[PDB]
Amino acid sequence: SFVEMVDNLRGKSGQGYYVEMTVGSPPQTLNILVDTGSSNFAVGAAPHPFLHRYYQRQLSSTYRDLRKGVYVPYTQGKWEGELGTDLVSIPHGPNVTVRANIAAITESDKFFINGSNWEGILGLAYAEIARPDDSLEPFFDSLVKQTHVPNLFSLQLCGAGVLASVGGSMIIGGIDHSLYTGSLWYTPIRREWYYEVIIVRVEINGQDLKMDCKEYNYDKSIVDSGTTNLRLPKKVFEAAVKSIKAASSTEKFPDGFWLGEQLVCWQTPWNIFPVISLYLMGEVTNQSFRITILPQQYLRPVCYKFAISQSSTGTVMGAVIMEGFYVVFDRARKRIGFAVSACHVHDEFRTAAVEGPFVTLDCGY
Ligand SMILES: N#CCCCOc1ccc(-c2ccc(-c3ccccc3Cl)n2Cc2cccc(N)n2)cc1
Repeated sequence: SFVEMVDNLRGKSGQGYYVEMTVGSPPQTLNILVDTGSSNFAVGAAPHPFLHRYYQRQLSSTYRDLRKGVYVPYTQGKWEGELGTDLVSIPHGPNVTVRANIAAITESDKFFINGSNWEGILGLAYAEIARPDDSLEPFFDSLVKQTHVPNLFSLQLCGAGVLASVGGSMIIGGIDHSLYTGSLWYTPIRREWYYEVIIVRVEINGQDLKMDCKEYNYDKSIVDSGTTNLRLPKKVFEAAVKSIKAASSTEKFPDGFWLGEQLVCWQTPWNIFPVISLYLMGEVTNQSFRITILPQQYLRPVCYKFAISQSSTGTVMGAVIMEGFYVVFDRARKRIGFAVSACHVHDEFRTAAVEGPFVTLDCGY
């Protein structure tokens, strides 16, 4: 039942959302980061200072070694592991068990987060970006292939409303209508590697940034639950900040705040910060729809930090964006739906919105 999947996500603010999963036989309980921005099922499988729990293959009667290694560097650090398969369940997702690939992380540099309370990552994106390569079938592909679970999942990330605790839901195999109000709007998945989408227009408080839309998707825009911030290409970030500074000129903040480095505290003038509208390409060529997020989303609690940051790898619509909405990763129809979340945080003057269509008279990069 979808009812039993509601609120199956937890996390700490800025440290991601995780779902409880079991691996192996007997079931080994682990908390797993729900990550639409990667495609590996990778779980700590060796002691680590930040890990209080980890996957123990030798305890699993159903573990099978793939006698294949996997190495994953990424500037900041890395993770390295040994590939195998084992039985996997999501106790509060579908009532099914799946033999999925597992990267048992045996060593990692700056991968695990201190106090996040998750022990692995569930990469929900496509095989194309899986490590070591696209032959390593991602978890969700195995799930759909092995079970009758419909090729669709939906994320309701609720945020907050010690680091603040966040809740949410991952509904696998369907759409839970009680999770959103109003209309579900779909934007095409441009390509099945990341959950790549097209942003055709953005405005800060109704004011168009007036950029060639290729700038919004340079070199790509993705929907990524494994990123906390709204990340924007340099040129768009600067214009966004400039425009947000202007609209909130009353009250001045250190540029260290706009840089997302330091917090700023009251004991909050929301109305001073503008709403941000992302226009996503519609299923119909020249149509688009906007998702409008409040400062309650792009100012996350710490006291808040500016949760909009610069990117050199294109737009990242992270949790900051997703927390306003019910997001449907309709993989069967290669599209992503956005609807106002039943849980999104808003005051008595503004509210996160999903509105369309908007029509125009080439945005992919
Ligand atoms: N939310 C939030 C905030 C908490 C951040 O939590 C984390 C903790 C760790 C990682 C991570 C380290 C290395 C990889 C990786 C790199 C390449 C291939 C496969 C993988 Cl697994 N990842 C996955 C990854 C990276 C970058 C973006 C996305 N979306 N996912 C990500 C987020």
